[PDB]
Amino acid sequence: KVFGRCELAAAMKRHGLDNYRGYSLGNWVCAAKFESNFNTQATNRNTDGSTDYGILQINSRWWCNDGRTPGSRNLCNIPCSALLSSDITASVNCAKKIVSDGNGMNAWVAWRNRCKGTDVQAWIRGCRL
Repeated sequence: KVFGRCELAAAMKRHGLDNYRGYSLGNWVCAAKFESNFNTQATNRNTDGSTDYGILQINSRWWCNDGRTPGSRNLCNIPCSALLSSDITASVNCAKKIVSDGNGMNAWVAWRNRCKGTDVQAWIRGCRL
């Protein structure tokens, strides 16, 4: 599923991401935009042989099981395919875990490089939230 911007903002806000670990909703929308282009089905291979999955490009190195990342963990206790669903519940639950485990949203390289230090609440401007 490719979300609209406000459509994703509203879903993220319902699952409790607005201000989660102090990151305003616009941060999460911005991250999704640049990580996945709002596409739940996005996948991208990494140099170490892991893959990033879903709307927030969650890594098989640590967070989910994809069956081809030998030696990896599955800290969200899910198949990586669960992160590609039209229902973002699993991605959101796993992202909460990720953002809590030390480096905050710097875990998302596109957020660091394209959202951090920008006017991120522009990403929710116009939305009826």
